[PDB]
Amino acid sequence: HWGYGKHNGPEHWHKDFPIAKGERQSPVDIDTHTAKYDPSLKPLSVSYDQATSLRILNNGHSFQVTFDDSQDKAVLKGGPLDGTYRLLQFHFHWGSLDGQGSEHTVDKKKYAAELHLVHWNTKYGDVGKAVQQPDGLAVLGIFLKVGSAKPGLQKVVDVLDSIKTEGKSADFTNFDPRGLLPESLDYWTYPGSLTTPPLAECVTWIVLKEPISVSSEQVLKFRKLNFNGEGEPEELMVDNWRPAQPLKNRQIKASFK
Ligand SMILES: C[C@]12CC[C@H]3[C@@H](CC=C4C[C@@H](OS(N)(=O)=O)CC[C@@]43C)[C@@H]1CC[C@@H]2C=O
Ligand SMILES: [Zn+2]
Repeated sequence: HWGYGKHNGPEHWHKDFPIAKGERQSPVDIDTHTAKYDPSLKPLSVSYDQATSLRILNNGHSFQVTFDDSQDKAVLKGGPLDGTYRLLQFHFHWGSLDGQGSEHTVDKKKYAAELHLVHWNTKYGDVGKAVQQPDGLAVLGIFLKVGSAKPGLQKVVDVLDSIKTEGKSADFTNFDPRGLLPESLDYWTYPGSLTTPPLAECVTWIVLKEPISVSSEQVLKFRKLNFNGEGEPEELMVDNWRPAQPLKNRQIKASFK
């Protein structure tokens, strides 16, 4: 029922999910001059060498690549985190044009798109339990700008024609998400939420300062996806981003000076 349109979009979500107006909602604008350098923050540990991708899916709000999270094969640790977070899936948010698409903004700057790698805390045993906990999830956010192609993204772009409409899925084995990472793991971090329903306040956000560059041809392929099911009027899958929410009583911390 919820979506990104005039009648069902982010301004409507609070009616089915009242936590939409809560104290720790995401995304937010990252004010770079107000974010505090925290020399206590550790380097982020990204261990994706044994990642096992399974499927790529159009879920009617994005597309996601899903991983085997039944063992510690692809894990996020350190940075602001206590303990071990398993990679469940990655997905993107993007715009109708290059000047919008990111969920987080930097000094009010919007990027063409934003990549989210979703991880859950192994101390809670499964992701359904983890979303009920204030430290249940860690989402690694990476900005996309349009320029040079990202070679590591091309395998994803080339299969999108096979999952054009909602619920369509395909085999997507042996995909290496290390090919989506920028050089630097310098980050901002703050306590927040899922950015779609159910908007659960379970997320430690880790947003990388360095964007990756993707080509216009790569992002054009995102914009050919459809929100609609096969045979329905349909409706290009574009502008699937929630706008920045009030920071309220929260501090954004920087890992870097
Ligand atoms: C599957 C669930 C509902 C959907 C939840 C998932 C946890 C995290 C994300 C990531 C989020 O996007 S974002 N932008 O916040 O990272 C989109 C929603 C989604 C897929 C839940 C785990 C349990 C729950 C129902 O069984
Ligand atoms: Zn997301």
